[PDB]
Amino acid sequence: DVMWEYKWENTGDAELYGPFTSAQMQTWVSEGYFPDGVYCRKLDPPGGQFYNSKRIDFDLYT
Repeated sequence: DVMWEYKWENTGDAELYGPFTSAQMQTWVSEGYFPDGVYCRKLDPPGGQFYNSKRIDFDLYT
């Protein structure tokens, strides 16, 4: 149950969302909701060093 998140912008104030299953992330990303990519990140464990959805691997978690 790898949970993730996505931030439209790359600021320290930008609103953060995407607290859905890694699967739900692939949908939005694959669907086209993020044509320019988003600041994808994992909820737990929380850390840092964001990564563009277009630079993350959605075939090594679920």
